[PDB]
Amino acid sequence: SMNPPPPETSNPNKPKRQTNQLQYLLRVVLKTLWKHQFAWPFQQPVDAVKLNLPDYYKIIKTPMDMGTIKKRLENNYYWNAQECIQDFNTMFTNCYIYNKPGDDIVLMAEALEKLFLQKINELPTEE
Ligand SMILES: Cc1cnc(Nc2ccc(C(=O)NC3CCN(C)CC3)c(F)c2)nc1Nc1ccc(Cl)c(NS(=O)(=O)C(C)(C)C)c1
Repeated sequence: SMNPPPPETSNPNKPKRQTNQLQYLLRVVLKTLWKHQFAWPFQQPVDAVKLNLPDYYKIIKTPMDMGTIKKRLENNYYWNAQECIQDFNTMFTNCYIYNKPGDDIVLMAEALEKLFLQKINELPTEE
């Protein structure tokens, strides 16, 4: 069962900004999670064909991954920090929705989420 196109990462007509909070989301939050030993399953859209998960995009209707987030941050795609924070939370939630408690993929997401929460706890006040 086929893969959908990836989430949008480019849109010239979308209003967008670089803010100090969005800079922190790239330089601290994304960079910290990306380098982690458990990042790799989350570094690109789920290939439900290669993984033989024909139900994946039937259950997960708002897919998100760090590859997409990375491109959005590098392209300054976002208007505000909350939009990016929502993408991270969608990614984590999607993992917990699709999978079973205690599964390896869930343990991996939980480790990344713990770090995510620690970093966003120190999100700087907007300049
Ligand atoms: C972001 C994300 C969210 N959820 C799931 N879930 C999921 C859940 C399950 C199967 C699975 O391999 N199911 C069976 C295996 C036996 N077959 C005969 C039928 C399919 C599956 F590959 C992925 N993956 C994600 N990404 C992801 C990307 C690459 C890989 Cl290689 C994996 N595989 S994983 O989860 O087994 C591992 C990381 C612990 C090795 C996962």
